[PDB]
Amino acid sequence: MEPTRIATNDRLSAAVCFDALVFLSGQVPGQAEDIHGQTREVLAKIDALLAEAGSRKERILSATIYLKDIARDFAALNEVWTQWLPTGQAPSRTTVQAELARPSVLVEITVVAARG
Amino acid sequence: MEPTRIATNDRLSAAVCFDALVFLSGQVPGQAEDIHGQTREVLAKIDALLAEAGSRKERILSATIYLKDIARDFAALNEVWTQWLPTGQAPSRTTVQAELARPSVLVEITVVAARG
Amino acid sequence: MEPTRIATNDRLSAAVCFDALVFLSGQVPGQAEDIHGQTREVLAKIDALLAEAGSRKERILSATIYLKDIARDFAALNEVWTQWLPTGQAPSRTTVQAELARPSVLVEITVVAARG
Repeated sequence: MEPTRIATNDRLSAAVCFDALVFLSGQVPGQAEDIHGQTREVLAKIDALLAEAGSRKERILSATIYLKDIARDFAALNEVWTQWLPTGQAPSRTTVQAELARPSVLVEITVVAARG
Repeated sequence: MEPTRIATNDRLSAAVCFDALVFLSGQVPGQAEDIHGQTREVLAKIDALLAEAGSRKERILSATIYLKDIARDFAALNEVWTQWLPTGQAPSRTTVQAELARPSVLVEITVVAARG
Repeated sequence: MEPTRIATNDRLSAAVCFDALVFLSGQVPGQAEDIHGQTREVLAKIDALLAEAGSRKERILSATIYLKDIARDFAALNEVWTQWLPTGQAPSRTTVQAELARPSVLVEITVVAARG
């Protein structure tokens, strides 16, 4: 009946759960400066949040992927993304260009998933 | 079983409800020209639509926030956003740069929420 | 209990279904080079995926519409979109500017819908 929250601050909660759905905040990279490293860090953050929320990679429903420079970084994004995904179990996805809150951020990914 | 709609025109419905979920159209500002005023107006429009749809601020699940100029306006957006939110009950959120349908629009916010 | 998938490749599934919800990957045009033709092709692809997933146009819940050039193409997008929609049954929607994965792609649309 009530949404529950994980890692709440004044602006956002890292995850919000409602019934069988998990809504994740857009995840941004860690300390990597390169597109490959940043995508790894974003996806690692998503996997931990899925775990915390009672979900898993195999239960992702949708991912919107934002790239600062889609022409430059789409191939690198796809390389890391396809290796990270569980085989044969890819989610719905949309990949578009958008600047993120800091100019050094090259990639940000927003996930909705199903509770297990 | 059926989705229901609020404020339907030829292009969109301001809100679409399905079971316990409320999907809002991206809300744009009123008459304000400044980022603070425009964010206030967007958020006021969202709160009325939540009320109409049987939801409330405390039941927002996700918000995607689009800023015309994220470097310039992120801090002002966060100031108004954090004051508008119910304390300790922030939703999942993603903030990215995108031009909106009119060049004078600085901010647009798309919300999904839970029916009460 | 389990999400099911339609048209899965190494990067994405064209549709992911979970309970009464259908999540579509962002759909891109076919061979058209013009905005009118491309929007027709995107929307035709969405309608087939809705059919495959047990949904229909009348059960769309949300659409995010991405335009490469929102100032240039918003009016053409709206013309094709409003004619494609079932009368009086428009979904929630958000339209923003974003470059897509290829520079020749002018429009991409991401839909969530309700199973019938």
